[PDB]
Amino acid sequence: PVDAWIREEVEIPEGVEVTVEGYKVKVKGPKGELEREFFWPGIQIFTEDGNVVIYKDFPRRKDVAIARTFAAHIRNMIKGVTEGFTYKLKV
RNA sequence: UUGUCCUCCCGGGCAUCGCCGGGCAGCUACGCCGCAGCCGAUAAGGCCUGAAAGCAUCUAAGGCCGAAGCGGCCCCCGAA
Repeated sequence: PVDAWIREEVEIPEGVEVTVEGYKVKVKGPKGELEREFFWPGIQIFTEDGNVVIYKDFPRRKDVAIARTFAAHIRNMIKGVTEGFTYKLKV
């Protein structure tokens, strides 16, 4: 164990709604709605106040990496449902 | 058609089917007819998202494509 516990928080903007039904996180916003299944043994995802919390007790290196990856993915979901993503290519 | 025998003529036996030329049915090949490129997952390899490691990163979790090779379509045997 690298720490007693790991807690990661993702802020929820006013226009964004986030729900957690088990291991599946659903993010709904003005521009659409997405759902993704974030699973990893011992990692719990829930909501507190205006934040999404990814929490685990006595995490290891891989556990910390997975938690940070999940936080990044959820933040990407929020950004996509808020403003969206644009990619550019040139011929 | 050659030698010989049945006396000669017709018609026959033997000589590798006596030897020689042609030969339908049958069997044959030297002859003739038939033999799919589509889907699914992958190896090597090419990428997307993403942290550990506030950045970067195809990889750790996750996703896409990708071989005459693997599974099926197909052919043959198949109620002990």
